[PDB]
Amino acid sequence: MKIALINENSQASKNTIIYKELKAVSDEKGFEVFNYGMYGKEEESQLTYVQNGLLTAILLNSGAADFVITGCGAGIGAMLACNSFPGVVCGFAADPVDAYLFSQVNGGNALSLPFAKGFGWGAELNLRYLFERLFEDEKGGGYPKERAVPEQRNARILSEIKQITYRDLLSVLKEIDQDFLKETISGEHFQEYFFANCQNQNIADYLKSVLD
Amino acid sequence: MKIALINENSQASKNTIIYKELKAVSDEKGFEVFNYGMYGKEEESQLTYVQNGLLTAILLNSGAADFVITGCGAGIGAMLACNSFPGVVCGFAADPVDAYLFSQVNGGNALSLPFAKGFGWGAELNLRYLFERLFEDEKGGGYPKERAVPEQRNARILSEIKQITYRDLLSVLKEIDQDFLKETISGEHFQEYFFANCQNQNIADYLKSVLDL
Amino acid sequence: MKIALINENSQASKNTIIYKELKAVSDEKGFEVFNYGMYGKEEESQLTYVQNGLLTAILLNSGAADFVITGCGAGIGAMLACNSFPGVVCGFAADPVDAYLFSQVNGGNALSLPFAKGFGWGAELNLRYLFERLFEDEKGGGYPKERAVPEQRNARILSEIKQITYRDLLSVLKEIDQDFLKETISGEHFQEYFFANCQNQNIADYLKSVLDL
Amino acid sequence: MKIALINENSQASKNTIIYKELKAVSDEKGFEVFNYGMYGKEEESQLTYVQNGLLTAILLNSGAADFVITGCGAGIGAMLACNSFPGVVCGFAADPVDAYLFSQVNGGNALSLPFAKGFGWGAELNLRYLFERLFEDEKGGGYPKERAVPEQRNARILSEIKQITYRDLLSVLKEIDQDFLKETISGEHFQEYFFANCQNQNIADYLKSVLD
Repeated sequence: MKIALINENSQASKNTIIYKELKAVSDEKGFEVFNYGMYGKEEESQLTYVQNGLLTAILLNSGAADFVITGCGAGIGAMLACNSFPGVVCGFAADPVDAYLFSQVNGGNALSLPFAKGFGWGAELNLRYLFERLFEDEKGGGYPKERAVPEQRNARILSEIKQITYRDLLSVLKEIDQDFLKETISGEHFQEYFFANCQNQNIADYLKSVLD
Repeated sequence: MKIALINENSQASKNTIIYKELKAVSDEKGFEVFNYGMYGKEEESQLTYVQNGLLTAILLNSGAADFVITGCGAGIGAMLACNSFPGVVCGFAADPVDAYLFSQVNGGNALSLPFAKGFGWGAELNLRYLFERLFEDEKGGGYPKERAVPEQRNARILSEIKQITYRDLLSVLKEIDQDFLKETISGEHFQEYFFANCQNQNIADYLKSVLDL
Repeated sequence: MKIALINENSQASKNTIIYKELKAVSDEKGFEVFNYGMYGKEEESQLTYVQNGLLTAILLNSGAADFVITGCGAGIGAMLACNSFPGVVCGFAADPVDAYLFSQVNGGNALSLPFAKGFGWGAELNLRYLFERLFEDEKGGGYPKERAVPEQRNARILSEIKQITYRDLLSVLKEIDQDFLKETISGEHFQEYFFANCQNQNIADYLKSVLDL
Repeated sequence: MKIALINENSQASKNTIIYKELKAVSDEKGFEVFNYGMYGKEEESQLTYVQNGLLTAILLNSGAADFVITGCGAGIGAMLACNSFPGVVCGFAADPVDAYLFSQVNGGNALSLPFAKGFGWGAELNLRYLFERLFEDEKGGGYPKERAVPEQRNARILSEIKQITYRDLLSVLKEIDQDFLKETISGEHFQEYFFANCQNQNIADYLKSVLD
């Protein structure tokens, strides 16, 4: 499993804290983790929570990541942005139970977290704990076993609906503001991490044209 | 201001509890509440959290409701479904601060709530409290107050993105499974509440054909 | 009704934030607030969460305060210390429902709050909200309303038990370390607020001797 | 380590749920667990949250248990009762971070939990998680390492204060309402669990006189 972390500008100062706990859990489970930033450095490439959504969509649809951790001050903004794109099912979580339930009931491929609201003393413990529960069992197993069938059926039906409600992703990439897109993919490690792990040749080709 | 309440099957038994608090807050504020069910009534028309999303999209895009309260066991399913349609900005709230921040930071038109996870003693008080905070101040004012401009800008940019990413709702209604759509709008009070409050004649006309006049 | 606010050293920087919200709620309700610090003032007299407990006991038993708001990083330390003295019933609250339930189920005279754990964006809103719910209804009314009698009975039985389990406060004040006690009452405004509001002359007389008149 | 579970009447119906998760964590860690009830059975011996406090005090002061898990609807009542007796330091916890912080910052010997407020779907997951974090590290280690010294010093000072503020426990047992005391120790398994694990001969002797 490949996991990506994405931070926007308001919470960039917490990227090191967040990645430390995410990497700890990933290392133990033998997953691969990629820190796409923001990193909390002066003069670095900037992302808004809206751009977090676009980047999340790019990473997941290309196969460069299997799961994306992101968020913002209260976590709702990033959630809304992520869920504005095809091929993204982005939850919200505040505690470890939330994370386990997201994994088993929804089985999505992204999670948006609050990095300011409720984020104080011991917040990094909460991060470690929720990451552990998020990846405790294989996703989409249902909770409890008695409600597993309707939960999984509903998740499938949702996926089918999303095939109808969203426009083609590459079409979206071509039609959105190109300066907005260029900035979203201007991170110091984007090219290194993305093109090495991208499985979607069509997305790769277009982003290459945007970059050179 | 017209508020719609929508429950799916697993939490239908809590519809009366939720409605009581939503109605209390709305009456104090002079808002209208339309309870679209489910009602926790034996043999009633059924909704899944996915159908909650579709119904939410129909009510908001048509103008039949200005705000939608919905949810499910943990609240995430309904959030995911609501946000899969154009014209819907659906948050999540576990406490009253969450609801206030949603109103100020995001300024959306729907909120999905957990009706089972964390729902015990005083959960009805939490509902009342969060409904109060949700409608305490004019939406979109920003928090922290100093982050108002970038928050307002980002919410606008989000809308710009959504204009590109979603297909037109009317096309969606024609492309989705029609039995699924018909069930979604088969509630006992749907026709009464919807057609009296709908502001979009194109959506109204299409749904009439789905229901066979 | 007189409310005292007490902060220890680790959360002293948040005293102004907490006071702002407590004062706002108290002003609306017509309550008096006495900020006993710590204030987040360089070189000020220091309190640990243990001393918060002792000060809370002094203020409540003397009648100088009717209710005490205190806390620490996670709120548990101060709770443990407050509840180690007679005449103190100190709850804990993380959200506004917690505060309402404390008022109705326990009907205590102190509340310890987490000022660091979970304390981020909107935490000052949570404070305001919980203070409002804490003083919303007459204390001890019970929740659920049907559990009022056994809750009221159990609270009374708890008091009966405490009459047996604790030593007299005046004896405690004489037996504890006197430097520790003196520091606890060395705040810049302690003498002003305490002696003007104290209703127990025996406690007043003893503390005067500790402070050397 | 010996862990005891105590439930009062309002939450007795959840004893099986609570004990299942507590036993799971105890079994994994090789601790010993004792279910003192209430068990949620018809016509069983009854406990109020106040009696939970007295029983907690008896178990901890006698050495029959090293740690006590208890609670009530909102958890505050049981906390107040437990902290009304010498030799008991009873925390409160709502989430797993709370439990870890209680262990490291306070290092007490009892924890009171809410079994009704916030106790819904997935509540048993929260119980398992918080029990795991409660016993993750040896108690009183401090959090973070930078605040460990003042935290541990303050916990010691609190213990010293408690030596002064509380009356002698055996004196308390003799002076409280004896019907109240008798009921508190009338549970079906009390004699079996208590006298086998009691290290305080003076408490054992007096309770024997109360029972026969």
